[PDB]
Amino acid sequence: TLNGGITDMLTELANFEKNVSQAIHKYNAYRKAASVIAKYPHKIKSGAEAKKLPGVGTKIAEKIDEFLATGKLRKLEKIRQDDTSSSINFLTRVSGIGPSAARKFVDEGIKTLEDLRKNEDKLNHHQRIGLKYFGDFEKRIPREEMLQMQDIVLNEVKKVDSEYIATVCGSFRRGAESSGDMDVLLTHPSFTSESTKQPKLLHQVVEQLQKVHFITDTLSKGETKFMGVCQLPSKNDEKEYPHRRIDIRLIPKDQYYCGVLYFTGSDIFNKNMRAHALEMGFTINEYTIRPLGVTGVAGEPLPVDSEKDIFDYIQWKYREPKDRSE
DNA sequence: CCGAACAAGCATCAGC
DNA sequence: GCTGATGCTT
DNA sequence: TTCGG
Ligand SMILES: Nc1nc2c(ncn2[C@H]2C[C@H](O)[C@@H](COP(=O)(O)OP(=O)(O)[C@H](F)P(=O)(O)O)O2)c(=O)[nH]1
Ligand SMILES: [Cl-]
Ligand SMILES: [Cl-]
Ligand SMILES: [Cl-]
Ligand SMILES: [Mg+2]
Ligand code: NA
Ligand code: NA
Ligand code: NA
Repeated sequence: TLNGGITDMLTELANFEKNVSQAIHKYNAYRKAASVIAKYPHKIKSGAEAKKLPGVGTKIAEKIDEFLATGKLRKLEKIRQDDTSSSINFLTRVSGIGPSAARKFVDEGIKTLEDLRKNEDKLNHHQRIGLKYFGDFEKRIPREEMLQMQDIVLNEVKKVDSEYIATVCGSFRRGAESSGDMDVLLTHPSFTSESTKQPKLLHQVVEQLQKVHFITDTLSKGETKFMGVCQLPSKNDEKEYPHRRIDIRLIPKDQYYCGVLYFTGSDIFNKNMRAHALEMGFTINEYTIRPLGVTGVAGEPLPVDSEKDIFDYIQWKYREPKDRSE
């Protein structure tokens, strides 16, 4: 982390604009700049040097000059002093509490972890579970635990139906030594873009992982997206593992390669890649890549039989998962 | 100077 | 009930 | 907040 000081500052700024200002474009601006600086292979010596990077403009450049001279940013130090900003920012760290609910809670004087705990009746289901495991969800997952969780998920999915295919994606598939959560892509041959032959395809998997006490809680759940909580089982007299966020996405089997591209990320990589696709004349989502007309209407899906087909279409060299950690 | 800035599933609410 | 917009999250 | 045209 050559420029860890600068990238923390920018991330803290991005969080401020998102949670407090509700200014999504400033937030994306700071996050993109933090990501382009994180991969820049030199120790930045001036904001002018940084401004050579795309995504670093005038305003971020002078902020980087301030930080390099003084080690601090006055704007951030003030935001830290402000109670309402500190409280809104804190509350948004509970899963299911966003900037709107956080500001509304603060209006009602709900302002701290203890405030939340004494007001659970005021939370929806998701927020209640986010508060429940608030400490656990901020711990990272060593890759060695991701490997145990993977082995549980793939083996339980195998017992439901041998034709399911479960792929762990996210930072794990990018080779990260620790992950914030576990992301599981699910396919089954009965579910394609053309037909859904079996019902409750995701349900059955959720139910099987609940019954072996791997999945502990549910945050949200539909026919194709499960968001919930899991916990590794511990040995006799060992202390429990933390609970962990798990996301499961059932994708049409014929659309796996778009699905695994989407779910491997990163989120910023996805944004950068889908943006460039537009410039090249395509739109990419988790299902398809399609040409755009002159009007701006998506045409029919183009054929895809590997991740790299998608890169080819928009004329990018293939980048292995490991190199998509923007 | 001005428009664009990735794409979408689920929970929840308002309005009919 | 349904539709559509918003919040929140991936 | 930054970029491209
Ligand atoms: N197009 C688009 N895709 C998004 C977005 N947010 C998450 N994704 C994608 C890609 C992720 O890696 C993936 C999982 O979402 P994630 O929040 O688990 O991200 P991640 O890459 O796994 C993190 F590094 P970690 O989980 O380890 O803290 O889903 C988004 O805003 N737009
Ligand atoms: Cl904005
Ligand atoms: Cl600072
Ligand atoms: Cl599509
Ligand atoms: Mg993840
Ligand atoms: Na720049
Ligand atoms: Na939150
Ligand atoms: Na996730």
